[PDB]
Amino acid sequence: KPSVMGQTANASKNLKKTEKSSEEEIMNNNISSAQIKDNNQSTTKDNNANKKEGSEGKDYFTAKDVAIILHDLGYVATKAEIEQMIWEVDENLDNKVNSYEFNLMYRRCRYDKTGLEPRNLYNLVQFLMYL
Repeated sequence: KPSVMGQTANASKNLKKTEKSSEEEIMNNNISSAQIKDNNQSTTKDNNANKKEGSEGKDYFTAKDVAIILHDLGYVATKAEIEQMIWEVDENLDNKVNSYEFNLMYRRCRYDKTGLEPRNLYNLVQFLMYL
């Protein structure tokens, strides 16, 4: 169920955000929230993220690796759109994806109030942790 799952999470979010709107229809901040967000045994996520994405292993992650992972997943690698998947969460330096940036994104998207932040890149992290 490789593509249909990225479609599930998508459609669930599409309904979730409609209900989030319904809620209002009826009736150092970054780090201070990061530290408290989920601190589960993320050695699974770290070892898995390096095992599936981190090839060279120097705190650096590009679009070529995500493109080849997408193609290996039997997915139709859109030639240039994967750049947006790399970019949507890049906040310090455009074309800089650090392991610390994985921590920040993973964590802000894992434990938060609403979500909606990208809803579209860490779905792949959810997939790799899923299988």
